[PDB]
Amino acid sequence: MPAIGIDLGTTYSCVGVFQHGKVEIIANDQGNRTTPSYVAFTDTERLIGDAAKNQVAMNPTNTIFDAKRLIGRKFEDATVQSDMKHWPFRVVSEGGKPKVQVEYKGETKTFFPEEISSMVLTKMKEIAEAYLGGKVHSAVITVPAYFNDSQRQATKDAGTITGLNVLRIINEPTAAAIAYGLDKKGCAGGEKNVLIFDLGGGTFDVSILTIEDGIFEVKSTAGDTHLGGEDFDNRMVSHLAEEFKRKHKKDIGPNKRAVRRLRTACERAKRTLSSSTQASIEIDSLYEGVDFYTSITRARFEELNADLFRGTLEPVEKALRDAKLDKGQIQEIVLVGGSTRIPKIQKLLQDFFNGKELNKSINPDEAVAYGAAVQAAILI
Ligand SMILES: Nc1ncnc2c1ncn2[C@@H]1O[C@H](COP(=O)(O)OP(=O)(O)O)[C@@H](O)[C@H]1O
Ligand SMILES: [Mg+2]
Repeated sequence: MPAIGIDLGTTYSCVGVFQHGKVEIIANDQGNRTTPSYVAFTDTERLIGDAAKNQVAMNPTNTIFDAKRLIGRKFEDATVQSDMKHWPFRVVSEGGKPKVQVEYKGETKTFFPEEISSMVLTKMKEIAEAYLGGKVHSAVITVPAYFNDSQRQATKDAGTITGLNVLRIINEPTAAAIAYGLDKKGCAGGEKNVLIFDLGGGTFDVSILTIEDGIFEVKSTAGDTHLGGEDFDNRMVSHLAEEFKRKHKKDIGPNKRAVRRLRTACERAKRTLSSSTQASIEIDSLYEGVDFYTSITRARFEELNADLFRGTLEPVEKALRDAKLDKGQIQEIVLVGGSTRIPKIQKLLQDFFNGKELNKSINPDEAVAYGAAVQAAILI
């Protein structure tokens, strides 16, 4: 039985396995190679993953996400208190630790962040067991490079609750570097600087690593923990909500379900705009029985996000400054995260790096799990 690599992500999680010399990223039971890091509770059910994310429109107060923003933190931490103001679910304090509060089968229940993340890990373990047959024993789990020991330990605790032997907790950018074999490339010293540009659903991370004799050293990190694909979706939502109001004289703003359904449609369209120059929006009965069918272009999407896309270069500059490197001293640039599929992002980054080709042959939203799966097989 092989060990698995799990990317336990802020917005999505991904599981891979290394068998017969190669990594397979494992599809879940809806056929998807990534699974939303979502857990929903009702009077009769606990849903995890696609099932949870797909019903958030109908169940916003008891659908938990963003547990990674709480894990290993204290309730009174400024980051926790700030994030709470933007979540539809309730967070409370128990012994100084944050817990999410939900209604579940006739009772108010509270869960530690590591309990929620354990539910997600159990789903990833179950996906892997459906794929492999039998029971999974061991896993490498990834975390952001900036995670402190409390955050790492709480992630380990989620693994323990799930019943996994956590072989190692490794950093996300290191996992990405491992996926590209950057620790097995070259023999002479020098010119071993890699920049990992990781733009996901909720966070943006730039990391510079130097890799000598198979030893990864994190030289610098930069980014924005509140910049990701969800923010690009929201720019579309504002734009298209204005359009619906203009065309149909109805303001969907006060209706949570309508806004959520438009947001889902926008995320779908956004993904399409990474490979096509136009995308359709088709929402039956968006508001008061009125359908919203429309079209959006890649160009318009880029305009709606022009500042956010261009702004990703600032953390790159900062990471370079902190590492005491010039952009010309980066030997490899690696794209990680689903949002790095956006053509304009790729173009801005490649232009910043003076035309240098980017590493993107591994699906960017799978690269962390891929490297975790490689490392798990190595650790046996
Ligand atoms: N083809 C695509 N084009 C643009 N954005 C995408 C595409 N595929 C996925 N995304 C976005 O990637 C984000 C999720 O990033 P991912 O790296 O998979 O998860 P996480 O950030 O949780 O690690 C979401 O905002 C999603 O909409
Ligand atoms: Mg990620």
